[PDB]
Amino acid sequence: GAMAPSYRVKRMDIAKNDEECVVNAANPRGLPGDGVCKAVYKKWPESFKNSATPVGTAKTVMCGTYPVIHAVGPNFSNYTESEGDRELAAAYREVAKEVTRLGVNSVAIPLLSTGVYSGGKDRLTQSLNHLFTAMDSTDADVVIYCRDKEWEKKISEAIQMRT
Ligand SMILES: CNCc1cnn(-c2ccccc2)c1
Ligand SMILES: [Cl-]
Ligand SMILES: [Cl-]
Repeated sequence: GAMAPSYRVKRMDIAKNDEECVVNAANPRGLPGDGVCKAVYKKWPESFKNSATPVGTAKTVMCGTYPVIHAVGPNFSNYTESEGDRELAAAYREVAKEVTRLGVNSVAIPLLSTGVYSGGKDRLTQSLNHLFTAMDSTDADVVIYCRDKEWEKKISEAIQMRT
């Protein structure tokens, strides 16, 4: 565990993270995909051996000794708002189980289902609150990675508001 477990946010490529493991915003078939998933495939391609896993689950594959936690959020194009919300919450609970099992002191995590799986909706608050619900009982330092300048400010505000 971290001595004073924290949340932080950085605006940069999660493939350049400074944490002990990474969460991939994976597809269920273990395909290279787009966005975060394509960057993770380019940096840790060995971690896509038998990485396929259902929606709402996380599966860890080692790249050398570096753990890649493949977390499959729902594609809100295909799910109802209600069912998608349940699967998005479930994916983050499985990430917390993996982070705990691995014994890491830090984890790099993207906001699941906020990009090409968002169904064209802004899901920053929905995805972030499911992240907190899952990770708050863990003692790893959590570093959230984003792309958008306005998202960085909104994530930073949500973190600071609970300190
Ligand atoms: C990196 N993608 C996250 C993101 C940024 N912006 N939005 C967004 C904003 C308004 C309406 C729909 C979607 C999602
Ligand atoms: Cl970058
Ligand atoms: Cl996404």
